[PDB]
Amino acid sequence: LADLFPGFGSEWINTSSGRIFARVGGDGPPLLLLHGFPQTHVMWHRVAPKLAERFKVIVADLPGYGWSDMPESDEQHTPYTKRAMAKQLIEAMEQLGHVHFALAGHDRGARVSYRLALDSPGRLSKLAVLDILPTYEYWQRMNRAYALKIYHWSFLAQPAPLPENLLGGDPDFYVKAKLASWTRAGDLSAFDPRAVEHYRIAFADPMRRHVMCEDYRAGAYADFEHDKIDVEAGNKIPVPMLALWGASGIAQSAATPLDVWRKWASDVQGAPIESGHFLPEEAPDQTAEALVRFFS
Amino acid sequence: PDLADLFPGFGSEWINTSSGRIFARVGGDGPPLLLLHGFPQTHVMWHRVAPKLAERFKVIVADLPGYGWSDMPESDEQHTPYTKRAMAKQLIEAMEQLGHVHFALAGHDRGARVSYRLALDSPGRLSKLAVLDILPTYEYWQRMNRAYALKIYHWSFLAQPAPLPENLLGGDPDFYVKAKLASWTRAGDLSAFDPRAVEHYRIAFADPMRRHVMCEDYRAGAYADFEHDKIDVEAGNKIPVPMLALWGASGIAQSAATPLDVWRKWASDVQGAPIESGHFLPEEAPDQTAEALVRFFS
Repeated sequence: LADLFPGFGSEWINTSSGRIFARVGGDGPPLLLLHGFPQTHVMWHRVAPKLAERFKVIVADLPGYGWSDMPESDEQHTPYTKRAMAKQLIEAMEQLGHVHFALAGHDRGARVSYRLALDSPGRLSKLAVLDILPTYEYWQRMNRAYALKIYHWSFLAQPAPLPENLLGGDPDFYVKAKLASWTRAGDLSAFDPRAVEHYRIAFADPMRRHVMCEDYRAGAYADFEHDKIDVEAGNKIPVPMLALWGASGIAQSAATPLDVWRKWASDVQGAPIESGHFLPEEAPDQTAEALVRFFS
Repeated sequence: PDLADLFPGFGSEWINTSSGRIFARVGGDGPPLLLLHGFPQTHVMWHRVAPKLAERFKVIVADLPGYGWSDMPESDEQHTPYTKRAMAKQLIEAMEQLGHVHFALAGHDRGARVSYRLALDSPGRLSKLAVLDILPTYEYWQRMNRAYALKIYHWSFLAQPAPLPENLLGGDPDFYVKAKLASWTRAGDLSAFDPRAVEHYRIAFADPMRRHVMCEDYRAGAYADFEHDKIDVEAGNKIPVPMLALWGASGIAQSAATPLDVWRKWASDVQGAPIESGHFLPEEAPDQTAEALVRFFS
């Protein structure tokens, strides 16, 4: 596996729920970057170098993802709920002396991110989410058209071991199908081939695949309920946040993203990017420029 | 293929139609009654209620087009041969080959979708209609919410463009077909099925060409079947044939809405009763299903 963060350090951060692997680089205000499915921290390898010019960039693998430890799940998928992942990452940042930091997330990491901002808003200076609406919003707009588009939200949430057994016949196919299908081009040309190998090797592990399904199971139940409580209470994110989405990504399909995020955040700024779902890889310059301008 | 004859005394017929052969087990005498199976099953799912029905009717237990031992017509981009409108036309053709232009019809799961679509497109072909543990395809997609998407996830999963579901089903087809059978029962396991019948479902599911047909069925159910259904809704077209709507107490139809009140918006003459069962009524509750079918059809 190639080193896609030249000049970055490598930290194994002990937490109560297991170690968090993270690439660390740059100097200045701390900036935590969180990846999503079916990816690892290396999806940031094209925009984290630019972020390292201005920030202490911490490129972390999600709990259970990449090289981070995999906490054993339970019937409620607790460790892979976004609320528990946020607590673990807060604990991880405390190990480095970061009790107040900027945070940008993509896909699952973005769901950890906005959940972090709702649960522990005092930990974030600024927040950025990439090509997501809140989990509640995806489920509340799960009509026929949307159910066909993000079928994997219902499929991967099926009880174990149904998705795990089906994924176990050809994991390379599914991980590359998911990467290709969500891009603007519809193939794998946007990604670095070395980055694809990072995602393919991580997806080759049956334990890692179970974790991702547990992530999606928590996304269909516990994550939805924690969100549902916040909507119906009217709890908004007070942290100033940036909402980035691809013009042909996932978030723009179900709704107009900025109007949705204005219901969830008292101070949200939104901008589209001509790209599919993988903004930091399909459009690295535009995403990096947007994150540098926001967090500065 | 060493399977089991679950229809003793029933003859076997390969009915030639324009789009390919329809396999059927034929038994009994009297008025013609066509029985249509669903997913992920074959005609043998009727093996516990077909004999009791054969006491009164010429029972025809047919594999759906592309299912079981019926031929698999070449599909197209629109999945035409596996839309319920084309399947009903092919079965109408098949029944004509036996001299049956007016017949009773009982369908379960996918076969029930062929059945009510048949009743909507050619009601003159049906004397009476029985649908088992389904609501119209349009109603499922209309009531699509978080709870339903997790419940009938395979409606979205199998409808994905090829070869995504085909390749995933190939990862463990034996587990999948058995998981579908077990998860939709009341018991939650395979104890409601005859093991010889499970062998029928597993062998058909072991063939990748058959699994591709099933995905074509579900692609049709997510697109053309929905569009065909939607037009009847917007035009207010109702099923005029006297129909019976049976559903399991723990089946798929009770999740979204109460099946009798839904089917009353699709049909002018409909009665219904819940059967203490999961989705597979004729195997989980054979005595209860056959009696209700016998009473309604006679």
